[PDB]
Amino acid sequence: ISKKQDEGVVVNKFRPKEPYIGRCLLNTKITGDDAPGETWHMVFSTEGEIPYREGQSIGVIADGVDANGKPHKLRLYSIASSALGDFGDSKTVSLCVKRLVYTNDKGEEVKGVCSNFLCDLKPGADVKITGPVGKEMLMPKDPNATVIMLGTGTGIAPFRSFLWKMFFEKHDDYKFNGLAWLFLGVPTSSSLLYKEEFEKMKEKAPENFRLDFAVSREQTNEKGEKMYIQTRMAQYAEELWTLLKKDNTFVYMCGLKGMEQGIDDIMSSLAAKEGIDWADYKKQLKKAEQWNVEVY
Ligand SMILES: Cc1cc2nc3c(=O)[nH]c(=O)nc-3n(C[C@H](O)[C@H](O)[C@@H](O)COP(=O)(O)OP(=O)(O)OC[C@H]3O[C@@H](n4cnc5c(N)ncnc54)[C@H](O)[C@@H]3O)c2cc1C
Repeated sequence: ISKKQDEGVVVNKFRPKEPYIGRCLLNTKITGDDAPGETWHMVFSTEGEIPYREGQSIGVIADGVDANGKPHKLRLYSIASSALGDFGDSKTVSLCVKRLVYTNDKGEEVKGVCSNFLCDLKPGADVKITGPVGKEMLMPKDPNATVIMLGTGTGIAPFRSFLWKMFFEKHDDYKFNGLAWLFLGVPTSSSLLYKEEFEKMKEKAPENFRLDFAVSREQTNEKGEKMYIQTRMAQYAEELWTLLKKDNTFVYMCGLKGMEQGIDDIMSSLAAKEGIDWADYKKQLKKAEQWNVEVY
């Protein structure tokens, strides 16, 4: 249950009326040109003014007006940097933004206003920021907890955040000796966000970090089925169910809305064999702070 690291957690220090105005320090495409879409990694200056914590989001207000002549509402984006930031100086915030450009199939092509606003940012530009937002995805207090992270696409953001503190940073007050298991689902290799970082974490802490990739369009299971996050989880169902019934096991899930049912499908088959209903069981896990979901 380790009731998350919520001690002194600040929520909405900046609101839409008077947001923080940060500056884009860097903006780089991190997907290969052949990927089904582009995701960019960006760093904003905060001057230390945004007291965020791992697992939180910040709101961004795009420039311009909507079709009604009214300023754009804020869209939330999960912070991909740890509290210390990519520069390790506590003065920046980083985002992992997927450019939304869709025609669905054919017809009128429309671009998501805020995501496109973000991905086109140039170093030196100002950006209206609000927050921090969120308490659901805060890390567990227990440094020996079993943390299972299930993410898709940009859902990797808060988990990169967790792992920097866990394996790239040194905190006297936080020395993680538990099990961190990351499951990331993407369509192509060119879409494996921060792969190089995660493999570097694997070298450093081989006994504490377990990394499993699921590339749907390049991997299949024995039966010839595409490797979606849940089909990868399925090859560890036995272990995941065992771990799932321990008091210091927390599962975090972040990414696209679709991913949830797929995971529910797998969990149900496992729960049924052991003679318990997954809906009831999941309810209890949520209540015990051990099943935390942030899907959009
Ligand atoms: C807690 C939280 C965390 C988030 N973290 C991230 C993150 O880390 N990275 C990230 O990139 N995004 C993240 N998001 C999503 C983000 O907030 C956005 O919704 C976003 O970037 C799209 O906002 P937008 O302003 O581009 O465009 P809008 O101008 O708001 O476009 C929105 C519309 O796109 C539509 N849409 C998309 N595809 C189609 C389609 N084929 N047909 C019809 N409608 C379609 C829906 O109508 C939707 O309402 C997060 C959201 C939440 C709630």
